[PDB]
Amino acid sequence: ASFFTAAPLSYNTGNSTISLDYRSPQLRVSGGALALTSPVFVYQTPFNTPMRLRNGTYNEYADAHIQMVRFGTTVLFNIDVTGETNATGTQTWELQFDGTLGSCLTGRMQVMGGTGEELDVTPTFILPTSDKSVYKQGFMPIVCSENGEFKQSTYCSYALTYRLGNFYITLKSTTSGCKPIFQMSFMYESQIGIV
Amino acid sequence: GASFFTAAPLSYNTGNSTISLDYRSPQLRVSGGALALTSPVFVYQTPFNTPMRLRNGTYNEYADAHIQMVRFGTTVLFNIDVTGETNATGTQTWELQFDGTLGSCLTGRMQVMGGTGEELDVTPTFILPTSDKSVYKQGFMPIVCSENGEFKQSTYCSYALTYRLGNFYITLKSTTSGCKPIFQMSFMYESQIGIV
Amino acid sequence: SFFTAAPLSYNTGNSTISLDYRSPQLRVSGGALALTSPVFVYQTPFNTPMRLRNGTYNEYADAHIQMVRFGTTVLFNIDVTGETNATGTQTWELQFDGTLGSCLTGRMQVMGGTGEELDVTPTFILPTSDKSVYKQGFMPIVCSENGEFKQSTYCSYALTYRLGNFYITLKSTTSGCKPIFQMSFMYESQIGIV
Ligand SMILES: [Hg+2]
Ligand SMILES: [Hg+2]
Ligand SMILES: [Hg+2]
Repeated sequence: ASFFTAAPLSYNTGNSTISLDYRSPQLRVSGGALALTSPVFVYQTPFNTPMRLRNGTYNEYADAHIQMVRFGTTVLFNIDVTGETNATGTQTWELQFDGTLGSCLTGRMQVMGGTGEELDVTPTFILPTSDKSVYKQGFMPIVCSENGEFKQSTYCSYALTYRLGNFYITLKSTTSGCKPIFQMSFMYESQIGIV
Repeated sequence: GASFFTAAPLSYNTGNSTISLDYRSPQLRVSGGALALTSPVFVYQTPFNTPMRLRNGTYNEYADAHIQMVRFGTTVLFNIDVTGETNATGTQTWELQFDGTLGSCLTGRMQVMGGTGEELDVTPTFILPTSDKSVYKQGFMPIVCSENGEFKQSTYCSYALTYRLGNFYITLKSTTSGCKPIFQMSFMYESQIGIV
Repeated sequence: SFFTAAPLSYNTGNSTISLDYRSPQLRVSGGALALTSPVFVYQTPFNTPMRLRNGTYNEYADAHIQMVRFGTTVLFNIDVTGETNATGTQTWELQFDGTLGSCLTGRMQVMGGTGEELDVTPTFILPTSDKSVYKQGFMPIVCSENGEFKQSTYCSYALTYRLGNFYITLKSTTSGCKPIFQMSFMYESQIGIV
């Protein structure tokens, strides 16, 4: 009565209630707190902290920077591999995630905000299908290189699967004489909604 | 003065007795008196496990397509995951048709999906380039035809955005030779239509 | 003698009205509401491509450029289109201020989803505030013309600092085709939007 509300705040004299007006397609209320409808979350390898990946059961290794960007219900997966050995024929890199929480078991990953800071969010938003019966494989063209010099044009396979209640992303690069040094990216869908 | 206080981001001004929300204008804004984002993310996509059936020109070759169209800022990221059963030979033409005023996919069912998983009641105009119909964005993208998780071909896929008869078209021209049309591809384009 | 509807809350202990928000998605920044992971796009303006020169040659190209910040990731996308038929490798170079991020090569703007220009210093496009280690790489591309296939080939990218300025240097290798291609890559920005 003896105060007013500037938009987006509103007062209703009928029920004596102060409210926040918001556009529902962009923002929403979640357990009584304001949230976004389509927030951006990134589960990534930390700054300057690549993950060490093993080629199958061999004692061949590579350093990987990984970003997993959630927008809407899409996950954009991006990996920047860099091995020191000149590999074999096909090589198999495997990321393993907890099937309930999404936490990377293979190596250290963090939910990072735009502030730079680590967010206290369980990374379930990277999991496809809450039901563990997922299909999705595919190929992507890549370029093996070294010291900023072109080596090969070739391809990289990807596959998403569940085994023993754990989510796997399995990449199959096919080099021949070159080292496994390449960036690749793909998109997939997460049925798990962000609450 | 007042018999109450305001924690940030709420503020009280004792001069005009008014409660406000303080917000950073580059990130948030007010739109018809309601709070909104400056650069919201919207996705117009094929529904979960509900691919769209596309036909290759007038031929009896078909393909199932999952499609995502992600709006950030004024950029649209278009992603398609095709999978055909016939082995095509030569170039094949897949064509998506959208309403030129509303953006609604006429070719098959698509929905605006939020990050919650829920369908949003939003007209998909945010996927339209150039308000009113003189667009000429085309390009090529390299792809990999495959089958049963086994490598077939490295090849290319053309894309073109056009208007015809007040309708927005996205036309993809994959050039396989012996392989089935099975590939993911993605490109970015601009939408002049602001989300205001 | 008033109530608060969620997400507004009243605490009778300290007589204080608050906004409840989920901290992973929203936050307070100098007392104002903001996003945790806002989307910012530093781009060439609508219908305003940037004119790029191939080294010291009198060969030019028009480039549309988007630099999309999500979290701490920058997605870089360029759509080049030249009129000359180059032969051999060609070098396109984008130059940005190393402290502010402002494109020195040509006009770029922070554009919101509304279409409007945002008054934001484009520091969010800068990788590593003190030079460091990463981001040279290659990406496969397709040279074309008039919507007709020319070449499958490759494009190099490199992020470097020289004289306190951030450079993005693309090295397309055509051999008779015009330089007409889209390419995109991702990199990390240590500079937090705070
Ligand atoms: Hg690979
Ligand atoms: Hg195609
Ligand atoms: Hg290039």
